[PDB]
Amino acid sequence: MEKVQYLTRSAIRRASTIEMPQQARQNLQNLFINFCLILICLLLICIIVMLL
Amino acid sequence: MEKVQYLTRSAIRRASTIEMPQQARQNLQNLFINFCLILICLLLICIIVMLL
Amino acid sequence: MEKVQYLTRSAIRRASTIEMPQQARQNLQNLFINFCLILICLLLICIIVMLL
Amino acid sequence: MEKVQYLTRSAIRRASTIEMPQQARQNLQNLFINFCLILICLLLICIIVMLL
Amino acid sequence: MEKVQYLTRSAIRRASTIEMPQQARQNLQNLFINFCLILICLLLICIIVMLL
Repeated sequence: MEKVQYLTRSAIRRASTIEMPQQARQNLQNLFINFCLILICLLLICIIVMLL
Repeated sequence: MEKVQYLTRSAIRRASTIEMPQQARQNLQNLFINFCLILICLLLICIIVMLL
Repeated sequence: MEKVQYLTRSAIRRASTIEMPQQARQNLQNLFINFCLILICLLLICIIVMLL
Repeated sequence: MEKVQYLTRSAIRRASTIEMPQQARQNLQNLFINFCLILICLLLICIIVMLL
Repeated sequence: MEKVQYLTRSAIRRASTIEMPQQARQNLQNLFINFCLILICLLLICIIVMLL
């Protein structure tokens, strides 16, 4: 129980996410669009591999 | 009638959309471009499934 | 002639385009990239239909 | 020689590129990303023509 | 050893990366998104070449 509580606290303690302050929504856009494009890039590679 | 009016008010009351103030059009861009990229990603998956 | 002049003025009067001031080039980017994506999204659908 | 020098000066004089000041890297992003998207759109049309 | 240390220092000395200050995360987005799109464009060309 206390171990779980500490584990949860430890997990949160371990967890950390940081982005630009002024350019926050810019960073969020980098985080979103690149992730999508990167997924597509990787997908196209699979399309290319299959096609090959 | 009054029920409909209240329902409309309740619907509006329930409705809520929020984005970054300074980075508003950035957030709108995140909202627009990611949605379109995400659609392409999903549509590439359809192509991939159909290819497979 | 005067009718054409008024028509031109009327057309200009009817014409109106507005975007965010501070986030102008952001809005222009939304206007440009989404249009390109959205076109491709629609063009992927054409490929999907043709694939189907 | 002097003609070439003047021609170089004239070429530079003719040459002119302008983008938003505050939204410079935004404009550069519009310039880069849209160009690449536009290329993909055109290249999808080539795929579509070839699909048909 | 000292040569390696100097080489490391020289490598760092040679190494240099610069982007817009205010439009930093914008520049990082240009750096990320264009790189992905450019890769996709190049990968579409591969698809086009194969298809042809």
